[PDB]
Amino acid sequence: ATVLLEVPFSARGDRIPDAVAELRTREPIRKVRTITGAEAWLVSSYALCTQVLEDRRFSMKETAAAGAPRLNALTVPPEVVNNMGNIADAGLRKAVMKAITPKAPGLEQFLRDTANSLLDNLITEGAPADLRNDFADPLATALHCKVLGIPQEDGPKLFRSLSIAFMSSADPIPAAKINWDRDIEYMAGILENPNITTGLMGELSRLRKDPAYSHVSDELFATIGVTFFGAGVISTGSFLTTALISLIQRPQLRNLLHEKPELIPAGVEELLRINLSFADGLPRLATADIQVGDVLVRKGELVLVLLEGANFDPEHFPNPGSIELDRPNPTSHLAFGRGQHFCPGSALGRRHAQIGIEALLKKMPGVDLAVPIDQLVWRTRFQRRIPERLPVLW
Ligand code: HEM
Ligand SMILES: O=C1N[C@@H](Cc2ccc(O)cc2)C(=O)N[C@H]1Cc1ccc(O)cc1
Ligand SMILES: [C-]#N
Repeated sequence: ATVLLEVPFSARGDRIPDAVAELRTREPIRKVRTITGAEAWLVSSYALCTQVLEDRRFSMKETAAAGAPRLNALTVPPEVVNNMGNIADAGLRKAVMKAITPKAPGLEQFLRDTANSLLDNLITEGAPADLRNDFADPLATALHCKVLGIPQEDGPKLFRSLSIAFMSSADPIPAAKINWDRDIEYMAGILENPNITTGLMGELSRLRKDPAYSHVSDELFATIGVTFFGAGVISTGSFLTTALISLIQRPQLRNLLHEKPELIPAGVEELLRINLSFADGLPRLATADIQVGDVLVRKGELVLVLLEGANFDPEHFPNPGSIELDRPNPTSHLAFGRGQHFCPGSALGRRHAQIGIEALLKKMPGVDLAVPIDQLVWRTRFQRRIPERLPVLW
């Protein structure tokens, strides 16, 4: 006898398990056990993943309810699971979105300058270099300090909360609350700091004193800073890191993009499609009985939307494992989700990766792994799949 299939399948972000395609073909919605011991429905086909994400009766907010089956333990206050809903209800969605656009004046130039400086420092120190800790993550951290309007020198300490904040744990994490409370206190101080007049926090600081927003709590304003820093930095840094691995292992694509950088956006879009950076399915709690494929999901049950299930589905993306730059449906992947909770940072995340890759290909055209790929150490029990170090030479 065997136990119920357990999720997640593998923390490795450099290859998709063969089990995904078998599940998708045989049982594209099927019962699994999460790290907490709860049962859940794992959805792995494009059609069913999109169905769940487009039906608000599969609720993100309700995953935080006491007594619900859990994918993992909360690392934020339960109300923050509904963060974007709270932002929208406060009338702040448009202002937040405008602050985090990659098109802000001078932003793209700042990111290129930062990428080029990071790379120059690695070249000066000499191979091997660690492209995660000394390139992708610092680039993400610098980008988000600039977007938020906060001092660059405050970035590293905020970043160091993230190895705990984005854990995927069976049990509550005491360090997560320590860091959360401290980071909230930091953002609350930023809102009171007269030097902070630009970026997202500069705009929230002004809206906070605007009578049209007098209802909104200081709690929400500080929470926006902590959450957009954390989600943005973890996702952009982790995506760029694993995209760099995908690129390094494809020297002909690396060369094609180096020779024709105008194809970088189409390349990044395919790297997004094939990306394994999300370590768990996206969770939703059913608020009604809802038929999904062959399964009547029952009110109160947990559903997990496996992004690589959808994104490697051959019925939607023929030859799904291949990077094809001329697909008819190129942004139709689920790397940024779909529906009510579609990523508000999608444009910033695309541009971060495009600029990072453009800079790396110009400065390090001969970039290659400096260790055999199996030697990468994949972080476990975390909400992203990332190598602890990414050693390269050039
Ligand atoms: C390559 C980079 C990124 C990727 C792959 C990514 C991926 C995702 C995905 C898949 C979701 C949907 C979550 C769900 O439906 O449960 C999401 C939502 C979200 N993302 Fe990102 N994201 C990226 C960058 C960013 C950035 C740069 C920011 C902010 C600065 C950000 C902030 C958020 C927030 C706040 C949500 C919740 C939206 C809501 O609940 O309506 N993300 N992201
Ligand atoms: O739970 C949330 N928490 C924050 C994201 C977040 C999670 C942890 C943390 O320490 C900071 C931010 C949110 O904005 N909405 C929700 C949903 C979410 C989760 C992860 C993620 O990457 C994006 C969204
Ligand atoms: C987005 N995290």
